[PDB]
Amino acid sequence: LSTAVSTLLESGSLVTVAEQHPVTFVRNFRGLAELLKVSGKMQKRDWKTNVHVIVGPPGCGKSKWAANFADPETTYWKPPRNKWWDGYHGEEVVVIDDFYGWLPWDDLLRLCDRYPLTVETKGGTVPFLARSILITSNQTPLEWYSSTAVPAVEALYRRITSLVFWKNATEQSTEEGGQFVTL
Amino acid sequence: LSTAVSTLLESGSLVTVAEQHPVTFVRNFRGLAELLKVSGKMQKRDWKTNVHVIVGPPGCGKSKWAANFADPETTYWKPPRNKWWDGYHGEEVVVIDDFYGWLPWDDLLRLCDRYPLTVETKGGTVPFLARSILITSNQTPLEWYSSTAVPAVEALYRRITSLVFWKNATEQSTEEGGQFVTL
Amino acid sequence: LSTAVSTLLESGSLVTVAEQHPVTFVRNFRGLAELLKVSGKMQKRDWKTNVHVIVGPPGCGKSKWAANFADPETTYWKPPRNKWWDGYHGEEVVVIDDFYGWLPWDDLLRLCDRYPLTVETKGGTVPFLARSILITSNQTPLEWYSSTAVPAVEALYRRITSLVFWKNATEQSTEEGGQFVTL
Amino acid sequence: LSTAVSTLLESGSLVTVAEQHPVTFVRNFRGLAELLKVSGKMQKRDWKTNVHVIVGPPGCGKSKWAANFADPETTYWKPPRNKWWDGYHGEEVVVIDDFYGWLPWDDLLRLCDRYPLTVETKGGTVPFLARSILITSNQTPLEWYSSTAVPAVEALYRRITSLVFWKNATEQSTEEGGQFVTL
Amino acid sequence: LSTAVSTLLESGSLVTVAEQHPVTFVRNFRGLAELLKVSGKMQKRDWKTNVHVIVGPPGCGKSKWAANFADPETTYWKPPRNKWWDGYHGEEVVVIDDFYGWLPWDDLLRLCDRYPLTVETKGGTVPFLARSILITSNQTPLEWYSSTAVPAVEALYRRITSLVFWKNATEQSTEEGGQFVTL
Amino acid sequence: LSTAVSTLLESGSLVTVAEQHPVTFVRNFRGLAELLKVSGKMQKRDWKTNVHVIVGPPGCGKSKWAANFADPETTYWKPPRNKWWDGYHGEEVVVIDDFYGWLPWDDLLRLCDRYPLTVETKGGTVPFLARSILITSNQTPLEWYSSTAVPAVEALYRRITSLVFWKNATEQSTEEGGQFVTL
DNA sequence: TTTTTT
Ligand SMILES: Nc1ncnc2c1ncn2[C@@H]1O[C@H](COP(=O)(O)OP(=O)(O)O)[C@@H](O)[C@H]1O
Ligand SMILES: Nc1ncnc2c1ncn2[C@@H]1O[C@H](COP(=O)(O)OP(=O)(O)O)[C@@H](O)[C@H]1O
Ligand SMILES: Nc1ncnc2c1ncn2[C@@H]1O[C@H](COP(=O)(O)OP(=O)(O)O)[C@@H](O)[C@H]1O
Ligand SMILES: Nc1ncnc2c1ncn2[C@@H]1O[C@H](COP(=O)(O)OP(=O)(O)O)[C@@H](O)[C@H]1O
Ligand SMILES: [Mg+2]
Ligand SMILES: [Mg+2]
Ligand SMILES: [Mg+2]
Ligand SMILES: [Mg+2]
Repeated sequence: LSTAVSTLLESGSLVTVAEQHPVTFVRNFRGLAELLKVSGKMQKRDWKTNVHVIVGPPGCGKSKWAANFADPETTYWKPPRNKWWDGYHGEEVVVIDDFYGWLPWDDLLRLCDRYPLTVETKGGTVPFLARSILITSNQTPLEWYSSTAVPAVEALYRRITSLVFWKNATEQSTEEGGQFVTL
Repeated sequence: LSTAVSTLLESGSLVTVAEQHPVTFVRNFRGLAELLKVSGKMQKRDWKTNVHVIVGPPGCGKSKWAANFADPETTYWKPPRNKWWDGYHGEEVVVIDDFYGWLPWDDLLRLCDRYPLTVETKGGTVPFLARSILITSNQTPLEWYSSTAVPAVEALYRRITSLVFWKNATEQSTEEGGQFVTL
Repeated sequence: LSTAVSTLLESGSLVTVAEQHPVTFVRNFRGLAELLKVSGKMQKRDWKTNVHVIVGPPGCGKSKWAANFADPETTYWKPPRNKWWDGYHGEEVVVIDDFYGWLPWDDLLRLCDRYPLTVETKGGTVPFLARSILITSNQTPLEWYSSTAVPAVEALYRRITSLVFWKNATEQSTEEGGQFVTL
Repeated sequence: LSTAVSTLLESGSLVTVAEQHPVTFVRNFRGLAELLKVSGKMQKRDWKTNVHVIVGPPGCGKSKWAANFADPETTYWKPPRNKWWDGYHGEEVVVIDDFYGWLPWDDLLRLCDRYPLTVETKGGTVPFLARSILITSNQTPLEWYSSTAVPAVEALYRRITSLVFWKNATEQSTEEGGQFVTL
Repeated sequence: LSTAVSTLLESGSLVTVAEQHPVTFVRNFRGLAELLKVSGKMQKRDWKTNVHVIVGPPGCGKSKWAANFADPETTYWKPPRNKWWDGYHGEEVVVIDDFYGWLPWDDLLRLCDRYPLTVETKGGTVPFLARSILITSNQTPLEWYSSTAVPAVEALYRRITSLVFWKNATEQSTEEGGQFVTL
Repeated sequence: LSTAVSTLLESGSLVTVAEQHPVTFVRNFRGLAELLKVSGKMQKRDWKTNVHVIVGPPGCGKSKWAANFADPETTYWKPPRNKWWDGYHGEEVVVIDDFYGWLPWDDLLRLCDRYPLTVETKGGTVPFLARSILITSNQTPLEWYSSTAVPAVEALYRRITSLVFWKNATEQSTEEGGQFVTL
């Protein structure tokens, strides 16, 4: 356990302690996470996270493309209508699926901002090291959060990387331009 | 417990650990489960979950067909009226009984899909992997939800794999999908 | 403990362990309940919970008969009006007392079915295993729930086993479902 | 520990253990609680709880009589306008202070009844074991509740054991039977 | 921790246990809370609370004399317009600031009585043991509540131990208390 | 160990405890947190909070000026149009944006006073320690309320420190404050 | 954490 802290407080936690020291992590699993969170070494983030937004009527393979995006080993699916990010003890595809506006708008913005973040799970907090958020929906992206219920709708628009609509029941087409309020 | 951790590392199932070495699994059960979560060898889902829907007036014998279907030992009779799936911890009949829509719409769509999902318990989250869901009702699925308060109701009918009915005081005659609505 | 776990895995009931060696159940009590949940030997229900309904104006001795139906060591008196089956860790008799309709309709339909059920306790889940639900009321089962606001009022009546009624200020006489809407 | 388990399982609730071997109750406290709840010997109430109402205009030394009815070690003064019984853990005499009608009717009946009951606390449940409910009030029991919203007001008066009143005299005089409805 | 228990059962305050024993409170911090809560001996109010109503038009240092009452540290400041006494943790001075009547009339009649009470906090209840309730206001105690809405009605104007007005922009003159209804 | 408490009682911060002695912070972390939360008095406030009102015609670069008052990383941007200061931890710029009269009058008068206050989130309370409140509005502070509904009625302007205005497309001019009702 | 709380 003396060596356990030494390995823990280098980088890349807790995945590498659990890989390297399996026995000592069966015990103290709450405490290693608390020590790491207390110190300023939770592997923070400085990269603008990519946001891909998909729109199309159901049955048009919205989520199929999200599944076929990166390796399934390194993919997380946000369970909807639930503000708990349990299961994020790996990382870095995050596919919030089948959206209808069920997240607090400010937090949704915070996930799409550039600053570091720490989401909360059942039994502590976990750093949010995302690189591509595939926000998959079925409706127009504007309607998710009403303009009266939001201080500024354009703030959400600013951090979108790319957007995809659906064509006349044949093709997935990429939306390019200012058909709606652009960024 | 080093043997127990190694025999968890490759098998990746707490059920096996509890079968082999109960004593260690009794003393440190949060630790083993969290180690399994962090090491990434969890059990995601990549298969379509069949949704057999039974409809009939009460007393006709809907639920006895669910209670005899797969095995008395591998069916999880879902606790009703609430979003808690406690005690589930693996496997693969999930029988939501006596349903009339008392589950959130988006979550009911998400239970009946091919892509992964973590489901919520009193203490944390247990991954969802169901090879077949049996839904028992008194109304037809056309009126489980408000057809106006739901954006696109075709996205539920598209997931049901078989809609079994009750005919005029004779038997449970399986209906054929795609006739009255999609299936 | 090494023997206590052995008893637990094959008795299938934490009550047994709690009575044999309490001292090794005072410690490691979460562990045993989680081994029992994982191993699958947690006890389900597959029998029919025969439901007795008692009616009569107040003070006529409804509750006394309910306390004289089984040993007080086993009768679990349901807490009123608040849908929390706390204090239940089993055994046969359940006396929901002084009933007037303070339970959701589907829960009253589903307690009395023959198939497994899990009830909520205050921060957990308890499996339901009763063999007799003595409902005690001042009103006939008609006046528990309004007919219009109920999918089918005949569903509850099918599950009532016996109906004892107080008449003519002498003594309560068992009914046979003739005058009442029969079962 | 087996001494603590002796004093617990043989007879009583956690209070007796707390009074006998505190150093064995600062440790193992959650597990003694679960052993008690699973053993089944958690003290029910099988007796009749006397109900002494006190009526008098504000300032007549109403509550002085209640605080002098029994030793302050065994008086639980219920907080007002709540359904919560927090902190109770068994306190023989229960003085509902200045009670103008802020408790549900059937719940007030069940407190004054003579058969088991488990009252609710913030995040748990506690078995009711009172023996003398002193209902200090301002009006006669005929003004606590209205006959419109009540099945039958006699159903409460049947349980008021004694009834002290204040009239135009410095003494408090008991009520011999009922000039109003009989108790 | 033998000394810690004997010190806790006498002083009845966890803060004292921590200060007189840091090391053995870092471990067994939950157990000491449960031992205190179950054993009894919790410090309950058995004295009279000394109400000091401070009244005058705004800007005259109503709050200045409120915080002047020693100490600046041991003075709970009641949250405005609210029900929950959150975080109170045991003080001796309670300064309800800038009152209008927001606390229910009966709750204010009960805060100033001479008997134990249990206030509500968001997640539990905390015993209320206060020796002076500085009710800063802007009106006299006559017009805090409507003349007819109060049913008692002379039960607040009994317990007002002190009173201070503010005269014509000169100084805070202690009201003699005789002109109004007596205190 | 023992020296952890020695280094905690002379720091007042857990961060240094983790830095110098992490090995005994991986264990016992819950108890150091409770010890700090129970031995150190909650942080009150005694400092007049500056209230810089920003007013102008809509869209005049008000929000950028608001963020430019101090560091955005320690700036709140209170969720508008409700009464839940979702913690935010104490963050000592407070920018209430687009205020147009929706907080209660006395609550706003209290938020800008020299004496402690505790705003409430959902499921708890957070101490309110703000060195600056930035009320960004649309129209004059006298139109936020009418003098009929507000029986103070000029008590807010004492609390306003300064005023920032936008003249006819020149700049965000800082108000004299000497023409209108004084500051 | 869930419960409570909203
Ligand atoms: N192995 C497979 N075989 C056949 N079809 C597949 C397979 N995997 C994915 N699909 C198709 O992917 C589509 C996913 O679309 P959909 O279920 O509408 O997404 P969502 O429900 O998230 O909007 C389905 O129409 C399904 O037919
Ligand atoms: N002991 C028995 N004897 C005869 N029939 C029975 C018995 N137990 C159950 N049944 C039948 O089994 C069927 C299924 O029971 P149940 O699942 O409670 O009804 P439902 O199908 O309406 O949910 C009912 O139609 C009932 O008549
Ligand atoms: N041990 C006993 N000895 C004598 N009489 C008893 C005993 N237990 C109960 N009783 C009688 O039984 C009756 C039960 O009353 P109660 O439970 O209020 O009826 P209900 O709950 O049906 O209205 C009481 O009136 C009481 O006189
Ligand atoms: N410990 C005590 N010492 C002195 N007097 C007391 C004590 N306890 C109660 N009293 C007296 O009892 C009376 C109780 O009055 P109060 O509680 O206001 O009315 P009620 O009891 O009708 O609510 C007071 O006038 C007080 O003088
Ligand atoms: Mg979808
Ligand atoms: Mg059924
Ligand atoms: Mg009864
Ligand atoms: Mg009183």
